[PDB]
Amino acid sequence: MSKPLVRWPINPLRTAVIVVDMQKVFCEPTGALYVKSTADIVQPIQKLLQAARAAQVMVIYLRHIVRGDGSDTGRMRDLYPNVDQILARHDPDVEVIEALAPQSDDVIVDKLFYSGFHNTDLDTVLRARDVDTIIVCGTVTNVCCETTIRDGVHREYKVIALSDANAAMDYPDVGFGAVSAADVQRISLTTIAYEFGEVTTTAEVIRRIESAY
Amino acid sequence: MSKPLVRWPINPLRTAVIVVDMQKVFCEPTGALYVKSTADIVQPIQKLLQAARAAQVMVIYLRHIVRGDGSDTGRMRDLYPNVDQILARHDPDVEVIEALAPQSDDVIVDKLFYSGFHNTDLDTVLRARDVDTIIVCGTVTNVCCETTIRDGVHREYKVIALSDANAAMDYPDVGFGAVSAADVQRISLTTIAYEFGEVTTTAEVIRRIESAY
Repeated sequence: MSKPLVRWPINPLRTAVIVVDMQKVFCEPTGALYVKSTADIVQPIQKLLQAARAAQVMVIYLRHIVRGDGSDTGRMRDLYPNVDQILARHDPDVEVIEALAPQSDDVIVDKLFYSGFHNTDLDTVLRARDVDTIIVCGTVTNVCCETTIRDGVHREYKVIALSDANAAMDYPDVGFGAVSAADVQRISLTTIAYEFGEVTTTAEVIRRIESAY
Repeated sequence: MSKPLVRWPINPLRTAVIVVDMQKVFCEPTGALYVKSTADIVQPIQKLLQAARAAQVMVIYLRHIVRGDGSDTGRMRDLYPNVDQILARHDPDVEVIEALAPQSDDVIVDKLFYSGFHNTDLDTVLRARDVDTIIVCGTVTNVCCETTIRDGVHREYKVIALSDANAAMDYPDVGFGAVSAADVQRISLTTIAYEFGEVTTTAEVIRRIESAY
C-alpha cells in the first residue's frame, strides 16, 4: 500500500443502507440465479438493518425486476436469454426473501439491469433526504453490488462496501480459466478499497452507526 | 457454460473504437500511475486503429484529465490524494502516447473520473453518428475500461472488449490477499463475457471489420 485506505465518518442523518437484490431468485437453492454464498450474508444483513432502523438510517432494497414482455430488455436479454421468464414482475422469485422482509418505512427501488443508480429512482430517494453516504450489501458482489458502488462514487457518494455482507458467485471457464467466488470476492473488495470507496465489516459499520447516534 | 457467449455483428457505420486512457501517466515507466502491462497492448491497438480508420470506423480516445485546482475532484481526490498534481490538464503526462498519437479526424473525449460515459461528451458523439456498437481497449482493464463497458451496456450499447488489448495492474494486499494483474485480467474478462457483452481478440475484430467493409 502506497496510499491510505479510505474511511467515511458516519452521519446517520446523511446515510442510507442499500440491500442489493436479496431476492428469492438469487437466494433460494431452487432459484434460477441461485448464488450459494448468499446463505452466509443473511445474518449480518439482519443485524445491519436492525441497527440502521434503530438509528433512523434509511434502509433501501433494490430488486432486479422486468415487465416480462421483453419491452424493457435489450442487452440484458442478449446476455441472459431467459431474463423475461425469470425476473418478470409476476414471477414469485423476484420477491425479497422473508428473512429480510422489508418493513413499512423501508424504501423499495426496482431496476431493469445491474446498476442500482442508472435510470432508477435511487438518486431521487437519496438526494431528497440529503444522503451522501451509502452502505452497500447484497449480491452479486462484482456485478450488481459493484455497479451500484461504481455508479455511486461517480455521483460523488461516499460508498462503504461491507466485506462480510456481499456475496459473489463462481463463473464457468469461458476461455480464461476457472473463476471461483472466493477469487471474485478477493479481487472485487481489493478493487473497491483501492478505487471506489471504503471496505469494512458489518460489525464495524454497526458500531460506527451506534456511536454516531 | 450454461448460456452462450455473445458475439456482436459489426456494421462499420454503427461502430466506434474507444481507446481508454492511453496516456503517458499510465504508459511510461516514469509515469505516476504506470501500468507495466500497457507495453504489451500498444501494438494490437496500433493495428486496430489502422484497420478502423481504413474502414471509416470512428476512433475515440478517452483521457482522464482534471483542472488541477481541486474544483472537479471530490471522491477522486479522497481515493487518489495526489490526483490534482498528476492528472492536471497542464501536466505533460496527461497526453496520449506518441505511439498512438490521435489523428486529425479522431475524437478526443476528456473525463474527470473512471467512466468514459458518466458526465462526458461520449454519448453525444456516439449517438450523433448513430453508433450502437463499441470496441473497448486501453487501461486499466477492471477500472476505467470496465466502468466504460458497464456504463455502455446500461445505455444499451453492444460492447466488445478486446482480451489482448486491455491492460490490468497489480494491487497491494489491502486485507484480502495479494492480487496480480493476471488475476485481475482473468476475473474481468470472464465477468465481461458473462455479464456485459462480447470478449474477443484484436485480430478477430479487425477481420470482422475488414469483412463487413
